[PDB]
Amino acid sequence: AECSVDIQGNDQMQFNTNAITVDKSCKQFTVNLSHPGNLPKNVMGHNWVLSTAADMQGVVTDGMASGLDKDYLKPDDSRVIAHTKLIGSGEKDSVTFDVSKLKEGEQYMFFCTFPGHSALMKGTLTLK
Amino acid sequence: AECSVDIQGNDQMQFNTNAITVDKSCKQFTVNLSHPGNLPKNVMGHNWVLSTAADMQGVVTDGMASGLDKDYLKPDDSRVIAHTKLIGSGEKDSVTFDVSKLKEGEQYMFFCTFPGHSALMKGTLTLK
Amino acid sequence: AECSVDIQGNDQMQFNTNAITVDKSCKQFTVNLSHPGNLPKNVMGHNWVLSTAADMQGVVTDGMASGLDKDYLKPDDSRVIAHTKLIGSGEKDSVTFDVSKLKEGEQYMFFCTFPGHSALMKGTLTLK
Amino acid sequence: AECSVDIQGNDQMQFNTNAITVDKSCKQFTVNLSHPGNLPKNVMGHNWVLSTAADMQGVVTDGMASGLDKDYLKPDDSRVIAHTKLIGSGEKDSVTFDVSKLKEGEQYMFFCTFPGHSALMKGTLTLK
Ligand SMILES: [Cu+2]
Ligand SMILES: [Cu+2]
Ligand SMILES: [Cu+2]
Ligand SMILES: [Cu+2]
Repeated sequence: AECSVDIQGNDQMQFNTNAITVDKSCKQFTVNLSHPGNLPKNVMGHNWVLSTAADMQGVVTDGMASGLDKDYLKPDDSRVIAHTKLIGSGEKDSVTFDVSKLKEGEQYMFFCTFPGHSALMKGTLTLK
Repeated sequence: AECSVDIQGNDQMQFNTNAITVDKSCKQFTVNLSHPGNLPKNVMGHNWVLSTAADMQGVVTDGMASGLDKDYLKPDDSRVIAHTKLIGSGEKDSVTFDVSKLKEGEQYMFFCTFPGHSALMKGTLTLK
Repeated sequence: AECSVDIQGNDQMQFNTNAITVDKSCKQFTVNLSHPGNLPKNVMGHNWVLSTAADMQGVVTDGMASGLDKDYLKPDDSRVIAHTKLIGSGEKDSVTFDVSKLKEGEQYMFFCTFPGHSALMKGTLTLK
Repeated sequence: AECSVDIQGNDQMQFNTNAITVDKSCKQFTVNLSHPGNLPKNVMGHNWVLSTAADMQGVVTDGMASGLDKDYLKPDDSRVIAHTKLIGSGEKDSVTFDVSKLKEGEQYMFFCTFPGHSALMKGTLTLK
């Protein structure tokens, strides 16, 4: 903890948390994502992507259209504040982003953009 | 035919389609919604609401807040392009709207605003 | 219609129906499955598999263990009343089964066995 | 904590955990469910129900058909190992059950039976 959180995406298309809080004193924040399941990336890949709650749907829709090879994210999507790579069973990836990119009193969402996963794999992030 | 679509929302909280293409030649377009289930409106009510993808989240959140009596939609919400009433088991409702309200290049989303249903009851609509 | 149904599974990991009624006057019933999406079989393949509600979990878990080469279905699983092949984008398949293999008073479920899909891709089949 | 777990069901149809482990040395185990949301029971009611993974579908289908007044659970359902009542905003309920009712090498699932919630509100319970 302290300017970091560890999150897991499993073979049941679930993240193990629905809410992340970022302490306003952190200059940067790190998310460390792992996949504890046994299914591969092409079947059950997960990423953790952060955007405003208003932008989540356009990011998910354009992410599906970019496809597989682009980790289901539009290249240089300006609405994505930070994201990991798409990972499979046994893998891990971290992303560190500057907390100054987040406003107090704005709602943010984290989600996975693998096709169909965002319906269940999503949660809120808020500054504290 | 052609400028209309029949959509069902059932007791599994799912629509029977997640993509609607509106033909550029239609002067108007009709959505015919029915609820083939057995559950009452106060527990599994569904409506079909249209907005841009960017506005979806605000419409769902203010909708949730307006309550069952307002069909979970903010009264006179300017972000709502077109909508049906909230219907329960065995009911039907239709909405016809002007296609000039849509423009090519914009991403639209249709969804249900009953609390929690948009997680699964959502789809894209595009003018082609 | 009546002694056959057309079903589709899409890129949003959803079937277009979650309840099928088989008329007792049908001696045989045909299910025609299509995949109207763009994702390939190994990422978003779908099949239509029928069993009793009590055997669905067993069929899904062992199906998952059999892998893609087995269309995610255990070879000669006796709990499966009928099934299609696993199809990907733009493919289709059909299966016909005898209605006397069904009895009134028993709960049946149709579902997809591609890993993770059964949570949303499932529905009831009832003999009426 | 020791032989007990605290779990929350929110307005986004999410449990705050998706995996419960019960230690074999516990003579009994307690689940304390709360609803930190603002939506009422008819809209977003949640309960915690435990059965084998095999029986979950039967419990969910029959639960749906029992009605709001029956807390969407079939009265005296033999397949339910333990359950809470259906609670709404600001409510709380607990269930303590005998760990002798669980056997090793059997898969258990906990889920909510409010219509449409089990697709998202479900997790595994394991005896170690
Ligand atoms: Cu994912
Ligand atoms: Cu709805
Ligand atoms: Cu599938
Ligand atoms: Cu619930």
